[PDB]
Amino acid sequence: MISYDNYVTILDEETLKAWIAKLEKAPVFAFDTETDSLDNISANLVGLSFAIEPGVAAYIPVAHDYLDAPDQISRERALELLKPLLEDEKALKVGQNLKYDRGILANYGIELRGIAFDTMLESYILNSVAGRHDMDSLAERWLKHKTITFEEIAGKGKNQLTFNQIALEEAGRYAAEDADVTLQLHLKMWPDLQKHKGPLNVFENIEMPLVPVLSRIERNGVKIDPKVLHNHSEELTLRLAELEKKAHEIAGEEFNLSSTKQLQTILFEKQGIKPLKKTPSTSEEVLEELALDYPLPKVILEYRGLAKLKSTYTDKLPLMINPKTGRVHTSYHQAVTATGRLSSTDPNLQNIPVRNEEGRRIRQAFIAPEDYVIVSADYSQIELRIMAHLSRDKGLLTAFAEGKDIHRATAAEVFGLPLETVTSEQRRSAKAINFGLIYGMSAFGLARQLNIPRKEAQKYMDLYFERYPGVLEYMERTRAQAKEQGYVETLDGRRLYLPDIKSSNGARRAAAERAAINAPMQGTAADIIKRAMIAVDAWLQAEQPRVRMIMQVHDELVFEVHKDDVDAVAKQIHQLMENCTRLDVPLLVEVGSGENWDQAH
Ligand SMILES: [Zn+2]
Ligand SMILES: [Zn+2]
Repeated sequence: MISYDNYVTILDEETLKAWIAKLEKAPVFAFDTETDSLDNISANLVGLSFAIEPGVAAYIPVAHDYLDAPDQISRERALELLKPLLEDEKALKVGQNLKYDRGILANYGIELRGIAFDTMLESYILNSVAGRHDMDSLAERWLKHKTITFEEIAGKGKNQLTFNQIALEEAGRYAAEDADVTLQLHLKMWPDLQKHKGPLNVFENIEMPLVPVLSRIERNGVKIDPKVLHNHSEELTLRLAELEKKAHEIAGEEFNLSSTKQLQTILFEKQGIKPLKKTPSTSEEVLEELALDYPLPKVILEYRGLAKLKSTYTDKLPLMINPKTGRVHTSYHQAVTATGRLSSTDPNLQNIPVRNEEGRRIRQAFIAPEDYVIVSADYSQIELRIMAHLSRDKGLLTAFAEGKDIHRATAAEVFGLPLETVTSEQRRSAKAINFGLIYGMSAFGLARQLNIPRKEAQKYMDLYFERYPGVLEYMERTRAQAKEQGYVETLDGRRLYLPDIKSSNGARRAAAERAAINAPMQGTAADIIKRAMIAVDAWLQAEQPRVRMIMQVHDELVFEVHKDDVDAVAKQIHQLMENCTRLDVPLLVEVGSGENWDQAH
């Protein structure tokens, strides 16, 4: 175990002050906030734990209120004594997911500064795909030490105790060990992080500074109109009933909208070709092929889609409105993607259909408060611009340089015809190629997306590579370093480790290769987006203008800008994003505004 002998439980000021004194002279120290909820904005601080060095940690319980809880330093007293240390930018702190702790202290008017090391981000930058980056996994992985699990002290299910109900000493064991272990983890990882300037730069200048900005974005939240969302729900229910009647009307009898069961016995039994359509999917969708002529597969397609959308955003979103703010606070994950892109949950902003009407109606529900407007700043096809840069292709670079539509320019070159005359089919073909390249898509895969025969796709690809040599070179040079060094990195040095690069297995290695070509571009976009956030947030914090960065989805940053400041701010956001980030990639930021996210979008 870990007993009560390990860490002191600070129950008096004198001892707290003694610790604060020791904390002031420690080179770095790890600390944790303990609370009664995961919901940052409404969580209450139950106590704090600090680690001055390995083995020396303490828990200061401030709000444990179970039956007969012993006297504790009051939260306010503890916080006013601790405040100076926490706010001192010179006092360097280490923590596991400091984003969370920074937010909790903010609930008390304390501005956590000195957010120097986050063991979570250390782990993530060391090797994003090494496994899970939570304390329990880290402690075991790096220290062969199994930390006291939260469940161990709190329990499970509905009857799980909140921290304030847990006995002082038990709470002590958990909090102090966590603080202790975080410090040890940092001590093991920090040295490693310096063995390579790449990862080091990323962690230092990209990940770490992003911590307080993510906290700020999450705590600000986004205004969602529940009324609009409910109307949408109602309408969707009517559309589902209607589409369902239309389904039955096209065939005979009633049936679920489930393939490999009901649809095949109808569709192919009424003429068509036997294979169904898996919902794999983004390569062979038999249902939408038939849709250009066959009516039934067309309605089943739209029905399921609307069904998915309704339950996920229409029915859920209103439930996510925080009673304390009356806003939705999405949870961004800084250490989850293999590439380094921020992901999002509750809600997963990225799964809201972009090119679809219903998705648009969802975005319409993301509204600007009175006298404010939504401002969307998007990096126009940044990944394609990155690829142009990475491949040093003058063709692509020039296309972007002279503001031409690369998909049309690509088509103009691949199919050899004037830019003004490239047709939508050709532009769409060049587009399938362009984006196919980012994901390292095989010629056969491109054919499946373009509905053209194999080798016809290959014909297009050979013609591309001939007209755009740099891209092939890039692809080859990337697959090359991938095998030689087992990893690929972004312009900022962010690394993605490809263990199955020499897999000796087929598809597993193939995957590693697609990842090899893709990650540098996707990862670089991530890096850029993160630097834009830091840059923008810095201006926000310094100049204090009437604007809130409320979202980050894909390559766009979304704000709430005061209507009277829109222009000045629009200019400023724009310059910050396409000028105060990397200066090597030809970047373009499309800024838009409107009454809601869909409008600015
Ligand atoms: Zn993008
Ligand atoms: Zn510009």
